[PDB]
Amino acid sequence: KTENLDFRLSFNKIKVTTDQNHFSGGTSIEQLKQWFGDPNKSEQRNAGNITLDSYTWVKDGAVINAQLYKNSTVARSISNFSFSREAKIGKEDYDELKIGESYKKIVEKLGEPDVLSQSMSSDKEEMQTVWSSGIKTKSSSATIELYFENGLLKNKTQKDLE
Repeated sequence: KTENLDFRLSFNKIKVTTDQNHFSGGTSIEQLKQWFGDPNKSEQRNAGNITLDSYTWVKDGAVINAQLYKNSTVARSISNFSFSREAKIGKEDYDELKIGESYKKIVEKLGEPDVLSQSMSSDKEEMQTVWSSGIKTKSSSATIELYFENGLLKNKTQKDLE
């Protein structure tokens, strides 16, 4: 049984805009508050004439952040969370991951990463993902971290798996 599971799963409801022209259609603050209640912290992040509204929620040490441009999410992250789940990912599954492989395909194969951070700009989208559970190996401490660009695998790393 995974503690804090609902907080993690609600994180999947947060959508980063895919509109590289005008950044529309990302999750709004009204939606975030429906799911998570009032944020623990918020701040306006200014750079030149671009302003993002950054909001952070904390629950049992897990931290969710969302950054919104004109009330549309452009970046999101969760930290300090792990699932309690069956060990299914082995060294062979890791070895099979190929540069250019889609995030969608990889989640079908490995299950959802424990934590991730995702952002976009008009030029590119990126995502960093960590699996800290669901790994079948000698060491209890094993992790897999995958970097994605534009929805596709760009780099893979592992600790204590092979």
